[PDB]
Amino acid sequence: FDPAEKYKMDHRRRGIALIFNHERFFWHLTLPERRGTCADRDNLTRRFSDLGFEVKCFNDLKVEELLLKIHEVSTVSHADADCFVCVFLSHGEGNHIYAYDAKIEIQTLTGLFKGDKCHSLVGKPKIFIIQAARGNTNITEVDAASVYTLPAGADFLMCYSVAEGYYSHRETVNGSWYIQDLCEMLGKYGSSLEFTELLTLVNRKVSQRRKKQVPCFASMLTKKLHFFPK
Amino acid sequence: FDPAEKYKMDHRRRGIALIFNHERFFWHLTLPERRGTCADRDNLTRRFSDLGFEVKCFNDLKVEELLLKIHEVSTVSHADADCFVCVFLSHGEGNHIYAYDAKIEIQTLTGLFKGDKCHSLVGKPKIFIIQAARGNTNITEVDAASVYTLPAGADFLMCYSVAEGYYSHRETVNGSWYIQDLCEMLGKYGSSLEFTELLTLVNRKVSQRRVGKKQVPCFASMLTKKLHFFPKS
Repeated sequence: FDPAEKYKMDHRRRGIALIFNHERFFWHLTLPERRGTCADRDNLTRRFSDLGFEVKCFNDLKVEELLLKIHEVSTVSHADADCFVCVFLSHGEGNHIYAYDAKIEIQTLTGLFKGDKCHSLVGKPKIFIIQAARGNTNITEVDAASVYTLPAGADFLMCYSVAEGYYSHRETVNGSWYIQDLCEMLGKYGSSLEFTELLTLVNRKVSQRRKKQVPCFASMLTKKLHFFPK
Repeated sequence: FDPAEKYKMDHRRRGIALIFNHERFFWHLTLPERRGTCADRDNLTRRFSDLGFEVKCFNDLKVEELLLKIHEVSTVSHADADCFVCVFLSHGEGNHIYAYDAKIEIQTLTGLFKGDKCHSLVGKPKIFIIQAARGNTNITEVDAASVYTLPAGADFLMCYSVAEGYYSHRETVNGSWYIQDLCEMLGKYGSSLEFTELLTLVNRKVSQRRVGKKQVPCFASMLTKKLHFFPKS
């Protein structure tokens, strides 16, 4: 037994980074447009590519398209990948996020990646980053925390933009406070720091911008996680 | 801005470690006793004293008694302490935990320590540790997970014995797997390693015991600096 063990991160590829960007919604869903969410999308895809990830963005899928896509990635072989990143940029409530047209419960999504129905990912980090609250040239919009900040399973790392009782801020040009600080830290420390250290650094950054916003992460990781180049 | 900034842990005292131990309950509650919770209580209490905490254990308090104690603490000054620690060992459902006689919402207890109601702690780590799940020689009991693993506010670290979809194990003589292991890591590394680093080691040790269903622990961190318990001695 060794206190400094790391996840094996020397497979051939680093892995897929899925990004579900949601800016607009069915009309009858009566949800606000999330202006500035593109800032985030592109930001993250820059930051994640730099780390070696194959980034795949999807904007405004309806539930069925979204379900089809995430099942399509959960059945390919992740045998020669390091880990798996998945990102949601939407509105949400309780334990649902919104596609363009309806809500899906998060656990049906993350569930596709437990050891059960994805053997190639066992023993590997699975990172879910949720930027999802409840609403509602550069302006600062404020949504209320609403998505319950909970986990998902062995070797998962749930990353929440804002916890219960706080508020998530989003600038209409620059993007979400939390995605900005996350990307800025990935910019500087992605390649050196242990991923959760980095996440505590984002905790300090966001909570220091002047209704506080205070992020949160839930870790069920069994090892230290670095993204050393390659 | 420093990436290796730590919490200031050089105060006069390390702080207080509350422990609420619940072994039995009022009988019109129809809850199993928690045989073994005593080793848990006693194990935690050795280790947290070794780290310099003033441990304070209470057994089987009632809702009214429990609220008293805990307000009592939230109000005494903490300006000369590093951090605060709370442990709950008991039964729980949802975002509720059980005293002797009735459940309590977990957030009236934690929210008692948010900046606005306890400024002596603002800026300092607040750690809550929760062994709580739903209950049915050295027999080994198996509870289903029930308490919502969710955080509180700034500078809080929430620690859960078990996360949704898994089961908490308790050995009648030995104690809870979760505590058993956490105490072992605190033993070997508590004074060296960073606490979340140590927490993730327990995640590994725990998710690797068998006997036919898994236990997987969970911590939710809203800490903003690194957290160490370097010896003061």
